[PDB]
Amino acid sequence: HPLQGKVAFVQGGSRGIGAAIVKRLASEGAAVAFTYAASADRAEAVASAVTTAGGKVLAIKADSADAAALQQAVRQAVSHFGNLDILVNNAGVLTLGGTEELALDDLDRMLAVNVRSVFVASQEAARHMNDGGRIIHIGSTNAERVPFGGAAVYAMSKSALVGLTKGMARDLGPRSITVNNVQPGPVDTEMNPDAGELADQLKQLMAIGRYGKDEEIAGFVAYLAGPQAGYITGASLSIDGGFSA
Amino acid sequence: HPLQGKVAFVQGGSRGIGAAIVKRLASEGAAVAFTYAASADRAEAVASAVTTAGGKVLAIKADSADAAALQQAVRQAVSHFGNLDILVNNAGVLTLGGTEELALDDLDRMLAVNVRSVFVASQEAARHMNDGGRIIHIGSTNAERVPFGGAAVYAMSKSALVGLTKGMARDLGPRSITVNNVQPGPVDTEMNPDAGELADQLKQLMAIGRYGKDEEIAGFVAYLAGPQAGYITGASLSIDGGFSA
Amino acid sequence: HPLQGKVAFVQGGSRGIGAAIVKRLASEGAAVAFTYAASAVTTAGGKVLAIKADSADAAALQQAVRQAVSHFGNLDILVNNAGVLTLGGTEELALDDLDRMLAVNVRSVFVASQEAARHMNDGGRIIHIGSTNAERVPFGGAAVYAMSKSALVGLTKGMARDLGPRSITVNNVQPGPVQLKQLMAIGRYGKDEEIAGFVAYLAGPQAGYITGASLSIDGGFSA
Amino acid sequence: HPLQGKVAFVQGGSRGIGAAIVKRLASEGAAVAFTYAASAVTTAGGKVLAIKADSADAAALQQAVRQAVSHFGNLDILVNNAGVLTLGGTEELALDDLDRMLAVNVRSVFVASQEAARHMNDGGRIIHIGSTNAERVPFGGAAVYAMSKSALVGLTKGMARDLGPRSITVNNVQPGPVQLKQLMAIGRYGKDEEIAGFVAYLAGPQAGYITGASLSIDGGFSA
Ligand SMILES: NC(=O)c1ccc[n+]([C@@H]2O[C@H](COP(=O)([O-])OP(=O)(O)OC[C@H]3O[C@@H](n4cnc5c(N)ncnc54)[C@H](OP(=O)(O)O)[C@@H]3O)[C@@H](O)[C@H]2O)c1
Ligand SMILES: NC(=O)c1ccc[n+]([C@@H]2O[C@H](COP(=O)([O-])OP(=O)(O)OC[C@H]3O[C@@H](n4cnc5c(N)ncnc54)[C@H](OP(=O)(O)O)[C@@H]3O)[C@@H](O)[C@H]2O)c1
Repeated sequence: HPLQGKVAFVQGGSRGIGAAIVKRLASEGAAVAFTYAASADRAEAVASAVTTAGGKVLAIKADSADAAALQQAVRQAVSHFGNLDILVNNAGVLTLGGTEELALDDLDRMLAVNVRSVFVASQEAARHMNDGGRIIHIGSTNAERVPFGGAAVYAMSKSALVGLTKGMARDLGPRSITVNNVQPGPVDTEMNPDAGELADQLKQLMAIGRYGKDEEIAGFVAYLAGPQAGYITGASLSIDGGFSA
Repeated sequence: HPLQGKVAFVQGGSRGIGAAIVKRLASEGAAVAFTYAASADRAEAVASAVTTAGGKVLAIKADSADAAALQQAVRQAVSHFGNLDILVNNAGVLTLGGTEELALDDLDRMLAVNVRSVFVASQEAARHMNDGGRIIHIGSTNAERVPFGGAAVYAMSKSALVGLTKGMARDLGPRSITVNNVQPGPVDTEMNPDAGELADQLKQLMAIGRYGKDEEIAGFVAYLAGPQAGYITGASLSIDGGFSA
Repeated sequence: HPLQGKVAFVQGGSRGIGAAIVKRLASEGAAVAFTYAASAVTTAGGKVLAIKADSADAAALQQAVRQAVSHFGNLDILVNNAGVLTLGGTEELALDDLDRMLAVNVRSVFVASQEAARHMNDGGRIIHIGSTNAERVPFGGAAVYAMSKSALVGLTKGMARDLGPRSITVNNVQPGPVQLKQLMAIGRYGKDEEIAGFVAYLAGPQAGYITGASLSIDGGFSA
Repeated sequence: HPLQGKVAFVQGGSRGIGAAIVKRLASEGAAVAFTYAASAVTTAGGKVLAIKADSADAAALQQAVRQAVSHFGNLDILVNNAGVLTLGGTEELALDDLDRMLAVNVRSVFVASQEAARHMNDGGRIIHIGSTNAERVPFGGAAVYAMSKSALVGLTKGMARDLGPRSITVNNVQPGPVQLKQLMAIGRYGKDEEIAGFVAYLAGPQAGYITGASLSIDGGFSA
């Protein structure tokens, strides 16, 4: 239990990678607060995986596009569990569209969730975080390799986290708080399943030749959130089966 | 006159690097349309440097924070000069603030100008651009090196252009349109003068030991906008006196 | 003990980060052979073998790998931790120091990696120990050292492609320090054990999806 | 003729990109010495000197630089364009091909750069010709080539620090090609003249503020 007595906040915790990160942090001993936007039933099942195995959880309905709601969620977590040790920013939106075609709505909405809300949550968490804490952003290997058309705005929104991570590391390093950007490649989830022509296309660009599992992203996040990782900061850390080699 | 007969649009053309880029493009033969937000007198002086030396210019008042106004400006340019060959996105806002302190207003406003409006202008220009065109974003060496606190949001907004540039290059490469991100280091302007303690601090991080000149950034932009640069695309290209070495 | 049944080879394992790596991998149940600088030492019933080999000597490295495999069977893990740092300006550095840094920091990395890959199980791990000087070189005197460490970026990327069909991962761990303090975001040096913890994470069963990556553990030196 | 009065040395100047570089620098008014592979050729009244030297031979490179300086005075510009590409998997590459790629692509870059820097004017330019394979290695067989070219990243960064007090810039131009087509954003190969145009821009009076940079000219191969 390397996270015994720690408090973690996970933005986007109810499905896919987020759900795996909540369960893993809780299995190492952290109390976990997490946000969800879409499904109370998915959130309940995550919360039950935490407690059936003896961990402490708080599920919070909060739309990551709304600045006020996110800051409110972080304060609710703090009232519930005390000051945060760990923040994981896992909210993320994807719309495909060419430069000439993408709707201005769709732009605004990737910026809101993938960028704005990462800063918004980081700022409120930082105001209620213990020294020696950990902020982990979940980015994308598309910050580094964009092999096809249609991903301009999504890649932009994920490459934004590179500079964010560097400058946050400088800001919070005097408090011994680490800040890192985890950059996954394709991960097998319901909305991006390891099945079909697109997945084969993507697997051809990878050195490993399978999609990543949620548990593997979770494992890396947990390592970074842990007592062994106090010297890793400002880094963008690829976990992508060699997609970006 | 390597740009004879070309048409260029410069977002933020009335002062500093933007003014130097307008004059240089026009000196190589391009017709230049440029936007300004602040000062009609600065815009008039740029427009006069273009025409006194025999070039063609259109100055457009347009706030880069306003999506509609920017798209309108690009269409006004097109009505005036015909289809664009060259777009330069040089709008840029800077507020210093720590992660824990930065006002949410100030966040929203760097995102609006440094990120959103770069895409907005690129999209409208692309819809009215000739094959074999050129899109040049003006980023920052702070995408790569953030040596002090207080720059988290500014660095984020400039590292955003890395992924934007990569995915735009993929989108527009079939049309033989190049897309590149020029990343300057400190450049001597009125609001960031090469004088005082801050400049000395910054010069100590540089291999060259002076600030860059507007004309030097302009020279590089013009090279990239030219007939020799059709094979440079998707790149983030540092011009920073070794700030990021 | 997630490495029970596994075999590791550590190029440069007798002091500092190397020693910490050997100690951590052995504590997780690995058998470990390591080089330091034909002679070797071990313990009856123990699973740690110390082999004297200079990392500039191709023959001695290749032999060391083969001795490891003789004792323990195919490798699962290789860690390349040999390293030489000589400061010198471009105008002044002796060609002998150039050649030493190239031999140890670059050549021997490829030599060990090839020999290990000829005797490694599918699902294996190769971890190079690079440096944050590959990305940020803030002072003079480091040109050839930085060169030698930035070489590992390209190597890691191409080796990950080569070996990915065998499910072998290949990663480059880039430490910072283990005048500079103004550059460090967290205001201390790294501990050998910290570097070792990251190596052991990558060497283990949870890291099969991390490959081709250069991964910085440098207190924010390169931010 | 922005290089009138200037002196350039081009390591590997007899064919393709090297030839185009020599041709462009001379057209801008530079005196140009170049190597190709003690013998040399020139024209009476001309300012282009062709010197036979193998880039793996330290002595011959150092001599070539000194011959250039004998003819033309201190250098203003050096372009390092020698290059060897041998394909081979990690498990199979011959150590001789490793050593050849290390000698030519890495060692000789440092050797020429040091000798040039001992005989160069303040305000000078050093341009290494690297490869986009430093950043993206999409297929197997390129590990050692990629290694050799990613080495230039660190070298460029440290040399720019070393030489910045003398106002000498140091940059690494990374070409892509001059199966792959699916990787290219613009759908053609680059022309030798294009690479040369970029080199000449960096070599010139407008580029004094570009230093330490790795600058990609690769049709979007690495995007
Ligand atoms: N292939 C991949 O799956 C892959 C690759 C690279 C990077 N990533 C990154 O990994 C992260 C997690 O995505 P995933 O792959 O597990 O995708 P997913 O299963 O489709 O779920 C996306 C996650 O983001 C949350 N989210 C999105 N918009 C939100 C909003 N407005 N408010 C609150 N939460 C919101 C979702 O919660 P609700 O459903 O409750 O709204 C959900 O937990 C994202 O940042 C993503 O870009 C994923
Ligand atoms: N040290 C440096 O100077 C430096 C270093 C790295 C990167 N850069 C980048 O270079 C670019 C140019 O800046 P500069 O250094 O020449 O700075 P500057 O002299 O202070 O001017 C900033 C430019 O951005 C324009 N701008 C800002 N907000 C705008 C808005 N809402 N609408 C329209 N135009 C707007 C300005 O036009 P108006 O005044 O008419 O509003 C002006 O031309 C920016 O993207 C900047 O981040 C500069």
